[PDB]
Amino acid sequence: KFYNFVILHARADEHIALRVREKLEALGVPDGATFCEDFQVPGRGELSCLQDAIDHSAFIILLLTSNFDCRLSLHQVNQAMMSNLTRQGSPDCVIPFLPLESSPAQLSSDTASLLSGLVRLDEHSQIFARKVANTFKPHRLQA
Amino acid sequence: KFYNFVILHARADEHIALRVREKLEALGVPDGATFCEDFQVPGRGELSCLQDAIDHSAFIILLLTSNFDCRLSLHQVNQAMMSNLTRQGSPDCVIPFLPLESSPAQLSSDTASLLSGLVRLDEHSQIFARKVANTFKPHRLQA
Amino acid sequence: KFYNFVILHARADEHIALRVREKLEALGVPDGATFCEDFQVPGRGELSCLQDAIDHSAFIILLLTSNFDCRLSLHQVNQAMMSNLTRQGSPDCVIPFLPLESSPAQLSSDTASLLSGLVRLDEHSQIFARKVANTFKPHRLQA
Amino acid sequence: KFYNFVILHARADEHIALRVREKLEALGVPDGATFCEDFQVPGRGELSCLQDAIDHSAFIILLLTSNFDCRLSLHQVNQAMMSNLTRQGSPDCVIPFLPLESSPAQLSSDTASLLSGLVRLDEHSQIFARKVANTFKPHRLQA
Amino acid sequence: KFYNFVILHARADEHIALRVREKLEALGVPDGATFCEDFQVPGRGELSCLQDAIDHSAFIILLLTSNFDCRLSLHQVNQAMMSNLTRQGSPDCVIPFLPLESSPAQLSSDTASLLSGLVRLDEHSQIFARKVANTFKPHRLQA
Amino acid sequence: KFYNFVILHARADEHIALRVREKLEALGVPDGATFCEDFQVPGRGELSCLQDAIDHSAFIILLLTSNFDCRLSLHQVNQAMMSNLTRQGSPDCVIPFLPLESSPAQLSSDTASLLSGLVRLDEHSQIFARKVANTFKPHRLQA
Repeated sequence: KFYNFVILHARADEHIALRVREKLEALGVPDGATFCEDFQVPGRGELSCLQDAIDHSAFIILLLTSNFDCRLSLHQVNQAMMSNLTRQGSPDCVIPFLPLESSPAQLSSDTASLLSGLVRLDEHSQIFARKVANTFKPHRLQA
Repeated sequence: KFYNFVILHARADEHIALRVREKLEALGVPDGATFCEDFQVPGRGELSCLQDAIDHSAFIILLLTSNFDCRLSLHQVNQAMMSNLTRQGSPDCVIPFLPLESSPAQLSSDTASLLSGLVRLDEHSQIFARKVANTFKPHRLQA
Repeated sequence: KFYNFVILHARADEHIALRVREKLEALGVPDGATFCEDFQVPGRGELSCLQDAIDHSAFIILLLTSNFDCRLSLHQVNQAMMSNLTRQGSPDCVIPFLPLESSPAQLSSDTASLLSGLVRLDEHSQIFARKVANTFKPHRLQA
Repeated sequence: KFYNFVILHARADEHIALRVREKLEALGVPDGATFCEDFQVPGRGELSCLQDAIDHSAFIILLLTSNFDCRLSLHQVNQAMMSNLTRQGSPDCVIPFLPLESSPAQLSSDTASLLSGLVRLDEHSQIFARKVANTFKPHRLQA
Repeated sequence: KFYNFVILHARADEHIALRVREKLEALGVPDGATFCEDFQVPGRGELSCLQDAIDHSAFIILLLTSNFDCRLSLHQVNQAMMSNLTRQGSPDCVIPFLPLESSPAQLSSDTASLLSGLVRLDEHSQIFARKVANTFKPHRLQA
Repeated sequence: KFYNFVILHARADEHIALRVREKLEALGVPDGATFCEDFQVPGRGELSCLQDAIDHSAFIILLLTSNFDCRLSLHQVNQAMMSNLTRQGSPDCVIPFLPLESSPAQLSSDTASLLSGLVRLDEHSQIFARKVANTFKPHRLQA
C-alpha cells in the first residue's frame, strides 16, 4: 500500500498508462503504480477503487487525452482536485501529464480547462527528466 | 411515471424523506416523489425499486444522513452516480442533501467522500430557496 | 374462481390468515381469499390444493411467522417462488407479509432467507395503506 | 465445504461454467467450484441449493451470459447481492464475470443494470491474469 | 338408491357414525346415508355390502377412530381408496373424517398412514361449516 | 430390509424401472431396489404396500414418464412427498428422475407440477455421474 504515484486514465487508454508507468519507473521513481493496479474488480465500482487510488498515492498523475473528455473523466478530475485541496498538506499532488502520443492541440476544452492554470508536466519538452527529478524529490509524503 | 425528483435514503430514516419531500413541494416543485413512491412491494428487493427510482426520475437526491453509512447505502450511491454518468444529458442529476436532522460533522467519510465535489444542498444554508429555484428550472429533461 | 390474492400460511395460524384477509379486503381489495378458502377437504393434501392456490390467484402472499419454519412451509415457499418465476408474465406475485403478531427480528432463518432479496409488505410500517394501494392497482392479471 | 468461489450460471450454460472454473483454477486459485456442484438433486429447487451456494462460498461469481436475462436469473442476482450486502463481513465478495462467449454489448438492461455501477472482471482484457491474482489474495474469509 | 354420501365405520361404532350423519344432513346436504343404511343381514357378507356402498355413493366418508385399526378396517379403506382411484371420473371422493370422540394424537399408524397424504376434515376445526359447504356443492357427479 | 433406494413407477413401465435400478447400482450405489421388490398382488393391498415401500427406503426416486399421469400416480406422488415432509429427519429424499425414454417436454403437467419446485436429475445431463455421487453419499439415513 501507499504507492508513490498513480496514473488516472480512461478505460480505453490502457497501453498509454502502462507505457507511462514503465517510463516513470525507468527514470528512477520506485514503486510505480497505475489506476488499473488497485482497480479491484471484485465489486469496487468507483467508490473504493477511486478513493484507494486517491488516498493511497503520494502523487496523483492525471493523464490527459482526447479520450479523457468523457463525463466520468471530468468527475474523476473534480474528485481528485477537491480531495487534494481539502486534504491537509499535499501542496501539488495532482500533476497533469501530457503523454508522448498526445499533443497540446487535443486538450479537452471541458475537462482540461480545470487544469489550465496549474503546473503541468509534458513529455514533448526536452527538460522532462529534470522536471521528473524536481517533482519526485527524495522527501515526500508519509502515512 | 417519469417523476420530477426522487429522494434516496436509508431504511430507518423514513420520516425525514417525507419531511424533505413536503418541504421541497412547498417551494414550488410539483410531483414530489420519494423512494417509497416507487418502492413496489413484491418481486423487487433492489432490482427496479432501486432502478425505477434512477430510471424514472429527472433529479436524484441523496440524503446524507447519519444512517446513510450502511453498506447497502454505498452501493446505492455507486449505482446512482454511475447510472448518471453513463446516461446522456443532465450532468447534475445526482444531488447531495443535508437535512437539519443531520450535521456537516455527521458526514461519514466512506459515503460522503463519494460526493465531495458535487451540487450540495444544505438546509442550514440561508440561501436554500434560491438554490432550489436555480436547480429546478422550468425545463426538465425529456421522456 | 381466479381469486385476487391468497394467503399461504402454516396450519396452526389460521386465525392470523383470516385476520389479514379481512384487513386487506377492508383497505379496498375485493374478492379476498385465503389458503383455507381453496384448501379442499377431499383428498387434495398438497397435490392440487396448493396448485389450485397458486394457479388460480393473481397474487400470492406468504404469511411469515414463527410457525412458518417447518420443512413443509419451506417446500411451500420454494414451490410458490419457482412457479411464479417460471410462469409467463406476472413479474411480481410473491408478496412476503409480516403480521403484527410476529416481529421483524423473528424471521425464521431457514425460510425467510429465501425472501431476503424481496421487499416485504410490513404491517408495522406507518406507510402500510399506501403500500397496499400501490401493490393492488386496478390493472392486474387475467385468465 | 466452504468452497473458495462458486460460479452462478443459467440452466443452459453448464459447459461455460465448467470451462471458466477450469481456467480460473489454472491461474492458481485452489479448490474451485461451480453452481452445479452444490446443486444437490434431492429437493432443494432454489431454497437450500442457491442459499447453500451463497452461504458456503467465499467469492460469488456471477456469469453474465446471454441466457442470464431470465427472471430466475434476475432473482438470483438480487438474492446474491442482497445477501452479500446485508451480512456482516465479506466486504466486496460478489464479482461480475464476462466470459469469451459473451460480448461487451451483451449487457441486457434487466439483469446487467443491477451490476452496471458495479465493477466487472473481464477476461477479454490483456491484464486478466494479474487482475485475478489481485482478486484472490492469499488472505481471505474465515469460516 | 344413489345416496349423496356414505359413512364407513368400524362394526363397534354405529352410534358415532349415526351421530355424524345426523349432524351433517342439517347443514344442507340431503339424502344422507350410512353403512348400516345399506347393510343386509342375510345373504351379503363383506365384499358385496362394501362394494354396494362404494358404487352407489357420490361421496365416501371414512370415519377415523380408535376402533378403526382392525385388519378389516384396513381392507375397507384400501378397497374404497383403490375403487375411487381406478374408476374413471369422480375426481376426488374419499373424505377422511375426524370426529370429536377421537383425537389427532389417536391416529393409528396403520390405517391413518394410508390417508396421511390426503387432507381430511376435523370436527375440532372452527371453519367446519365452510369446509363442508366447499366439499358438497350443488353441482356434483352422477352415474 | 431397509433398502437404500426405491423407485416408484407406473405399472405399465416395469422395464424402465428395472433398467434404471441396474444402471444406478452400476454407478456405485449398493443394494438397489425397485417398487416390485416389496409389491405383491397377494396379501398386501396397493396402498398398504406403497406405504410399506415409502418408509422402508432411505431414498425415494419417482420415475416421471408419459404413463405417470394417472390419478393413482398423482396420489402416489402426493403420499410420498407428504410422508417425506412430515416425518422427522430425512431432510430431502424424494428425487425426481428423468430417464432416457422421456423428454423434458413430455413431463406429466398435472403430476410433475408437484415436483416443479424440487430439483430433478436428468440422464440427459453430462454431469450425471457427479450428480449421483453428490446424491448418494456414504453417510445417509439410519433405522
